[PDB]
Amino acid sequence: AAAAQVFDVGPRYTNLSYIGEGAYGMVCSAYDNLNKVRVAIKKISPFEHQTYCQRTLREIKILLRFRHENIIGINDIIRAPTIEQMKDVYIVQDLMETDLYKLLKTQHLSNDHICYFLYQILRGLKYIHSANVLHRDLKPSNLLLNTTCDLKICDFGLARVADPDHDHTGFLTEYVAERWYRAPEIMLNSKGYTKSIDIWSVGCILAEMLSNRPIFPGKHYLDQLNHILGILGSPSQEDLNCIINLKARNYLLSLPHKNKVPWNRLFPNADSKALDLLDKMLTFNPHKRIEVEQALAHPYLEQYYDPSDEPIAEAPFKFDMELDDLPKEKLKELIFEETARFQP
Ligand SMILES: Nc1ncnc2c1ncn2[C@@H]1O[C@H](COP(=O)(O)OP(=O)(O)NP(=O)(O)O)[C@@H](O)[C@H]1O
Repeated sequence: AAAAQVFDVGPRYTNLSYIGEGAYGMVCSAYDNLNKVRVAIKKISPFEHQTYCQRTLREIKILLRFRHENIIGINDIIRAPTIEQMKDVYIVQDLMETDLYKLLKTQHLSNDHICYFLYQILRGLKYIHSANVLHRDLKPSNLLLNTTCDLKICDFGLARVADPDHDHTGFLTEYVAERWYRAPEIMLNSKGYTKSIDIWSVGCILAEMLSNRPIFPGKHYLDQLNHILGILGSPSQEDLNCIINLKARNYLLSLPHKNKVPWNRLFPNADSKALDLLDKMLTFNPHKRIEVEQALAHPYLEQYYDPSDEPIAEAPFKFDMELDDLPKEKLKELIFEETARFQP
């Protein structure tokens, strides 16, 4: 077994090079001795933990169903031929040279790159939302790029089927997705079961592409709201009237008045069309927040916008995957069945 621990991707995939740690394993580039191209392989070792099996199954089911230029595909899956022998799963993907997080740490983006990246993020997100799926973890590290600036959305581990009828919850309800890209309603009254939570995350990414730093870098759950409201200012009476939960409403009413900080103050060299779209994506009230199809049609993106070339999903997910309380053993059996089509 080739080692890097065991990275047992058989004879086909050779010349392994450690390109990071992952969720439930490590990631390597490798030479595909068949297709004579380098590839990424993610070793996943999740069968110990019911949570790890849930995220692994959800991610495999979604990425096998999706087919889109701006969403990472699965080219291959390597696992043992029997459930008993299966400890690790290896997911083979196109090799991408970098990610937007690594890029923002090191590179000034031109207005043309910001425009093109945002276009490709929304084009992929249109397809995801069209499939009745919410990503729920959009952040720079989950946007891969290659040397010609092609962008692919990855990491569907926290993705869910949209369920707006069941989105409402209490104040300060605990959440999983990265704090800095969390929509204000998450801290207030939302489980994050609506498409508007992804649009908030995209708006945070846009702001981060304009400055190379996170726009709302909260140090904890409730500091996150301090940050958002320091820029958007105090929510309007109308926007408060949409929050019926007394704990969330009275919290907001307890805060001192703050006027909006205008985007042109924060980003004085930004394209004014970019700031108009940013404003529409970072709307406090999720009911007023721009939707993915309206974002694509915004004047900022007019050099790229072509809805005939922005495909939607053939086969939407109609109901959620009832993985909530399956024994890890049933989830290992579902992962086994979902990966069967790659077996010789
Ligand atoms: N197809 C790919 N090509 C190249 N690098 C990749 C690829 N997929 C993931 N990576 C790298 O592996 C890590 C990201 O893994 P990803 O598939 O986004 O899931 P994750 O569980 O979010 N991983 P991470 O948070 O980075 O530890 C980062 O080091 C990426 O830059």
